[PDB]
Amino acid sequence: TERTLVLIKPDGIERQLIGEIISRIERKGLTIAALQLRTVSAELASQHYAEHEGKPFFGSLLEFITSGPVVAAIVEGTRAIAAVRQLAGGTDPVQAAAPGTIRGDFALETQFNLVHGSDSAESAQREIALWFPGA
Amino acid sequence: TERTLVLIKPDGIERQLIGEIISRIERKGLTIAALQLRTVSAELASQHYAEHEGKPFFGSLLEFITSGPVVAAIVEGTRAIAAVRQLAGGTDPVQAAAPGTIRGDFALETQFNLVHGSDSAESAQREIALWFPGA
Amino acid sequence: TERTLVLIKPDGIERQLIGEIISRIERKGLTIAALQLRTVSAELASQHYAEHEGKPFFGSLLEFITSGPVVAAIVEGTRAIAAVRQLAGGTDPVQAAAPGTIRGDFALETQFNLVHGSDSAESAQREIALWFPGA
Amino acid sequence: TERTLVLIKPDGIERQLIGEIISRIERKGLTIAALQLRTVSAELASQHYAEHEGKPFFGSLLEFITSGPVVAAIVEGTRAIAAVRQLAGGTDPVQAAAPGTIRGDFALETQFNLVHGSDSAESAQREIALWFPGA
Amino acid sequence: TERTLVLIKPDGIERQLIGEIISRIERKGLTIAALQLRTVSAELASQHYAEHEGKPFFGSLLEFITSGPVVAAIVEGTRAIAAVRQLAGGTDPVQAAAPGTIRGDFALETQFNLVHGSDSAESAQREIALWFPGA
Amino acid sequence: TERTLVLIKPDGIERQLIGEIISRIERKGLTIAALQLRTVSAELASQHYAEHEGKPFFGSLLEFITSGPVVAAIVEGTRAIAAVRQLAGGTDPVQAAAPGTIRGDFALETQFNLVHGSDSAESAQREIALWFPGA
Repeated sequence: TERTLVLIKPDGIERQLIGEIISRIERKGLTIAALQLRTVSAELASQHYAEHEGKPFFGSLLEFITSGPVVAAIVEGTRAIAAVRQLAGGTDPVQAAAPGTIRGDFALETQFNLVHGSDSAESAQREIALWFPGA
Repeated sequence: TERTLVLIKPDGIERQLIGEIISRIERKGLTIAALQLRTVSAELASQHYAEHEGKPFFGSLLEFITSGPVVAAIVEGTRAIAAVRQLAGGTDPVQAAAPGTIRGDFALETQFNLVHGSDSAESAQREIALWFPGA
Repeated sequence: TERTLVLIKPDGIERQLIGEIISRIERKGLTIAALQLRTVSAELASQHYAEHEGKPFFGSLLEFITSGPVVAAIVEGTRAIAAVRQLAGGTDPVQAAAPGTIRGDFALETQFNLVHGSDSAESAQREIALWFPGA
Repeated sequence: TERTLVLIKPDGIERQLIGEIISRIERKGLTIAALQLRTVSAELASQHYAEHEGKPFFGSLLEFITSGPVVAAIVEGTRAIAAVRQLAGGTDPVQAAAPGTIRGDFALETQFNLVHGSDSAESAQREIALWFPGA
Repeated sequence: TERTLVLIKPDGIERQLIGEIISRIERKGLTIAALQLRTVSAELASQHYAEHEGKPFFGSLLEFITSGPVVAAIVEGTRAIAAVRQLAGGTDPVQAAAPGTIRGDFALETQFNLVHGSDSAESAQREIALWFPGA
Repeated sequence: TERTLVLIKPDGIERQLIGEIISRIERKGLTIAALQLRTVSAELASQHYAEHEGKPFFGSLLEFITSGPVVAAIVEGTRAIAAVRQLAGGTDPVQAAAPGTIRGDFALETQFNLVHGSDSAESAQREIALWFPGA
């Protein structure tokens, strides 16, 4: 049983999709090991998006993730990392995400694609340690 | 922000899927700018299906779109044309439409595939013109 | 086979509950005989809310029903008038509407209780005539 | 605009109803101000259920609420206290809770009735301070 | 742990509500001990509706219950008899059944109220023995 | 108008997805011609899984389909065989099944992928005769 980090971004909260997103994870057979609504500091924001520090959008990216509260959660279970990714759908909600996925059913633009899931085992360890220090 | 035309065909109405189809459009983040239940003219049917006046089945086509009432609507929003197409699914409900789409979840045959969405920025204007002249 | 008038007020549209509300009517076994999204003129507002002409909130009632578009529909079927009322729930969404009804599941205040259904056969005949002249 | 405490008990978590319960609160128009999955210390459960300090069952009560993790949340909005109670339904899921409520749709016994909502303004203050010290 | 008999009448099957009705029983926490789609003989119909043999609507009752197939099931669990009744709702789908119940959400007339649940323990034993001999 | 066999395996029953799975078949436009909850004997299991007689997993594959009750059904309708397959999704619920399918939305491992549909016309005849002798 692996673990992955799931973030419900500000747009997901503003559109009242917290329960919907969690339900999909629960009915998939995965378990919620940690769940917390909280604000994000620039420090945490910077460290989460470290890999895009040079990129032009980095600026706006940090501004968004700090504009409102987010829901962070540790999802645990068999094939959890890949399962959450399958559930979420590709980055572009119209051209990459299939209908039936979170982004495919509810999103229109890449900027506001509601949720985040760790893209790999290596990535999951880093993200979980970062958001849930000591766990 | 674009606009597209959405038609809920007679089969969609007969199967009581009006609300279901609209809900999917609403939860996707798109807005309903125009909505109307109405009968279709033989005059209007031929103009909407003009690109088939030569083909064989043209007769049965006007017979079906006119056999009962339809719901016409103008869907508006970011990437609306492509989003509605994504939501509806491919023409063949079993071989082309993915599960999770309107056709994939509810239809069996191509003849009765419930809904219609403008295929492009070009036909959207044409179509929105015939069904909603002035808007 | 009676008929009743159903209005999805501006708050219902703003909250994207058009499909949800219609689905509930459809799954109840009733049929949508007429459906139209449209703006409300001050004249129509005044005639629809006639019985409240002399009341403190009459001016607010008119201003709300005119602040945005509404969806008007003619619902038809066995016990339609009483059925739509059952589906909608009492006026006060928290103290009168039971969970499971439209107001019970989605509303908080009486001012913004999303929908309207004719309260009687006499009232239905009057409202149908008023919103769908000739129908 | 009031605040109330909502607890999703161990049985609610074990049955994978976290998202379902939250969705109902969100669609009702209420907002989640605080959300956290956590274990309950017997020390905290004795203070939360301090009402039954003497009563017989009190022992097994702390054993159950302490047997697994719970989800605590601060629900905020107009008539929030009464709204959450309406949504949850009466204590006895079969004889008091109406269908359409959380207990009415998912529970069978009073012991395992899934959720908790503060019953009043004063009860809410006490509970929120207890579960979310300093807030 | 009691048992009760549940019948999904022909109208329930014709309207494609088999899964919906069963889902509600499952999510309530009850278990399906027996499930079978089958036709109803005039003999069995007479025995099932014995209570009404001297009435005017008796013939119509036998004719309807034998007009199509039905789904019979043995539902088992805590307070099963009362729970299934709660779930189904009163006999008159508009005046007695509350929204949120099977009849309240989907039915219009008493004649076609979709489902049946034994009204008591005495009745449960009789009906189960009748539909499921040797169970 | 073809026919196919559908099996809801023990894991599907244990997770209370009977109604959900059937609803998806019903809303797709297919009809349930036969439905039965029953236990499976080693004989039937061996006959059914005959294809994998000498494979390393054949042993446990018989132990599972025999560990609990299953729901067998004959689904009938246009393109029924391919439609049920589309609905169910690929064998691997995470890597092959698309979100929106039964396996995609609810399963994690191939061992416990909830349902079975005949993969071909030839296969359907054999399976139906086997599970529903004389029909």
